Amino acid sequence: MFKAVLFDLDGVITDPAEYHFRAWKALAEEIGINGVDRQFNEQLKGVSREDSLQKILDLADKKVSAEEFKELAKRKNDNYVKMIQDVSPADVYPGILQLLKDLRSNKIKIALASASKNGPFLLERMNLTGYFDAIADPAEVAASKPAPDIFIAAAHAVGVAPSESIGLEDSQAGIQAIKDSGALPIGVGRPEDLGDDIVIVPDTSHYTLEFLKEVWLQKQ
Ligand SMILES: [Mg+2]
Repeated sequence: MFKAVLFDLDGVITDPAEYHFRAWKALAEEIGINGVDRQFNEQLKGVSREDSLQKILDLADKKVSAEEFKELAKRKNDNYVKMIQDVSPADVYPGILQLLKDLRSNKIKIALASASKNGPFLLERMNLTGYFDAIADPAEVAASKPAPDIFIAAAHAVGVAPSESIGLEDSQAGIQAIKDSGALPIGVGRPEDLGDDIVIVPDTSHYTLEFLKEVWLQKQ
């Protein structure tokens, strides 16, 4: 039996998309650039902040100095942080509150393995703090996804080996990270996106304790 479960934040527990959208819309209104609408945002999924901005600049063939580029990206981060004040328990994906409760109930360790500098705060905002046993520090990490680094850390943080854990992810860099760390991955999202050799669910509503158990045993 598995002894821990390692969660990414974005894509698994909550959908940050709307909040990154409001942050980028605010920025583009404020520097007079047309085109940053929902459909345009969609093609920023798991795209670097710096890469994100260049795309936005490109919408107007805009050229800025190196100092202005970094100043503008910070200002977006600031808007993002004003925005997430509105995050709440309604933001929690489906099946996740019940799972965390079933995981705590059966004494199975629960850890966050996310790259977000706002992890602890977001969880507090979502009333999920009591359920978490540890939170991997993204600053202490050497390399990022698809590195196995963040996941090893989370696992050791709750006192288990990666080989004793199931990892949950929506991105394939994440899947790869979980694959290389030793944990058993179970992704969520479309197969076309994530790969052949892992177990996948259409959405988080499928992440139940009963089901994680079945898989874990099937894999053994
Ligand atoms: Mg993710």
